[PDB]
Amino acid sequence: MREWKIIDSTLREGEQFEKANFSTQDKVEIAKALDEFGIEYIEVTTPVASPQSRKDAEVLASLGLKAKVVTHIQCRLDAAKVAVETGVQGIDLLFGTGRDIPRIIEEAKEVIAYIREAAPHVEVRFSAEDTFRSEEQDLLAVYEAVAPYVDRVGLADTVGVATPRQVYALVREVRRVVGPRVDIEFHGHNDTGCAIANAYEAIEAGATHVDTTILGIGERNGITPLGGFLARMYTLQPEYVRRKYKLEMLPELDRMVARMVGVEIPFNNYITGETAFSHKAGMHLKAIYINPEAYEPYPPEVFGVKRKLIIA
Amino acid sequence: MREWKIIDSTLREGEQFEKANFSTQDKVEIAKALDEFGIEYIEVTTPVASPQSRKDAEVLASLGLKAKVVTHIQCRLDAAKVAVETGVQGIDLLFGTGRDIPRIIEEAKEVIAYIREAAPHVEVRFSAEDTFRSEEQDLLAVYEAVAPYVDRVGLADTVGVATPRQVYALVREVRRVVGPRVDIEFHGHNDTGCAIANAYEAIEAGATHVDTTILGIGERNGITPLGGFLARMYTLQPEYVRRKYKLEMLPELDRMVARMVGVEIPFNNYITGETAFSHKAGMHLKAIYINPEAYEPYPPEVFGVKRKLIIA
Ligand SMILES: O=C(O)CCC(=O)C(=O)O
Ligand SMILES: O=C(O)CCC(=O)C(=O)O
Ligand SMILES: [Cu+2]
Ligand SMILES: [Cu+2]
Repeated sequence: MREWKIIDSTLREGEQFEKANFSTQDKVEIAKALDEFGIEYIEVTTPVASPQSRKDAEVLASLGLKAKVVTHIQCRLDAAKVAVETGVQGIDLLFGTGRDIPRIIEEAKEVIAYIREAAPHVEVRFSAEDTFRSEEQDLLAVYEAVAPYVDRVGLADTVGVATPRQVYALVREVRRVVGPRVDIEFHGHNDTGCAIANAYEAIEAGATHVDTTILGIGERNGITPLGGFLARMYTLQPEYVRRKYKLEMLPELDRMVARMVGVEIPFNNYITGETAFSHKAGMHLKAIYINPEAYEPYPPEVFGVKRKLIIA
Repeated sequence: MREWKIIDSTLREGEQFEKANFSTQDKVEIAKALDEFGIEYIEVTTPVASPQSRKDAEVLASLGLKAKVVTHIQCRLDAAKVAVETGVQGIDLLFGTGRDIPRIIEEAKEVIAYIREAAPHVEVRFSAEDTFRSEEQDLLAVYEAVAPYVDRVGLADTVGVATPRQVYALVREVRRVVGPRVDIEFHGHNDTGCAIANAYEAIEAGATHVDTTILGIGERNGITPLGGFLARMYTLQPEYVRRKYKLEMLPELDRMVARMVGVEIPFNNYITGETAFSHKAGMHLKAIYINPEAYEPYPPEVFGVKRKLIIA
């Protein structure tokens, strides 16, 4: 342990997906299914975006889910006011990208102090945008000063270019300065194919929370996908992962979102793709007959799917 | 540098894709386009598989490509004989997965010695299957003893479960025992979402050759995809990558293979997916107007595609 939780962002980052147009009912359906699956947090679009985004946050936060519903806002006093009024259980602050550090620290602590005052039970996370490309002394100076006032700090690979040893190194340094009590969240884009690998390295370095979306939908090619992330963690912590989540629901989660946003599940999609458990080579087929574990990273039945043998 | 080459395996690993059924002409088309693109090696199915696979290897090796054509066989004398007779420029040996090490070394060196004798100009690579899960002392003992007799050794994450720091560590240890002259190849499956990240870590650790396939097609959910790998390497070595390959051909490569194997390019596919350069968030759109580099990991025009702004 290696203890960690997932923050699903399908109703925040996922809304930024090109073809996403979630009705209030779509969002409630998604949130209930995630809650059934056992997701620990559900993050939703800032209530400042539109009157409908506000309403959606208000409903989602009041559904009586076991998952904590949290909203994502700019690190500003005016947004924070709207946020607390929605009744969310958490607020995820993003400090957006030659300006002095004490001031940045002062600005952040002001917003955070407002929240503690207006709603002492709401969990507060603070992230700086584009965390891995920020100059590191100043980044750590800000995180060190803000951490005693927040429940969680986050790191965001905003443009999807962080590398895995880079993520590992910077998460370790953050954990050093913020200490053991403060949680650590990782959000990573998939532009260079490293979202799942980077989330895994973040956890190895001490991160406690990983952002995912169903099918990885999000801005551009999106972020760490739920299924791919669970495949990665299952092979390392099968007992933990199987206990935490209803893994056999993964195909229904992926189908639901694919249907709503108007895409096909990629042919090679982790676990649920057409091809994820297809075997063809003679020597592979030979071994799978004695033991399918021979060429399978995890059992298809765990995730509610089946293998295919191409003996043709 | 950070010098490296790509071994495309679309005509070997890619043939193991569930829906692959390449005619001889499909393979020639693919090989010529890869050669135009500037791929350094093209790996093809063992000639032992069928009379048609033999013929295909014979044709491909004789196309007069600038790329070296190499075939992939079991580490056996009988296969090696068929292999040399095809005229390929390289042979990629795979030693397939409580049996003693001197014997394994003897068996391998016998096959390798046959090749040197029968065809001294053919490049020989040796890999042990499932390299990252093999007990490491014995694995290094075999690689150390075989390396002086081969041009290249390879490591294969056969079941797609290696982790990035694991790949980095084992490539470094292999480089230690084989020395600087012997090349090092990485082949990684994508079952846990780490194929691109693991190939990148392999190169950082000293690997010189990475196996890819177009769209990552292959057994199960396949291997490191060409486009995703190039996106990852471009952000780190833009000058090198742009000089090495005709990057604007990537959409045609992905389209060609998707058409042949009967799949759609995934909606979120690296670079060439419907969604790879779609922007939606207001603050993102705001910044992209001043500078698209603000939320883009690489320029779409480099790879012959265009961005999308969802201002709606
Ligand atoms: O608040 C965060 O950590 C993530 C914000 C975001 O979507 C990004 O920077 O990519
Ligand atoms: O020869 C190799 O390195 C790769 C063989 C293969 O496809 C695998 O082990 O996954
Ligand atoms: Cu994001
Ligand atoms: Cu393979």
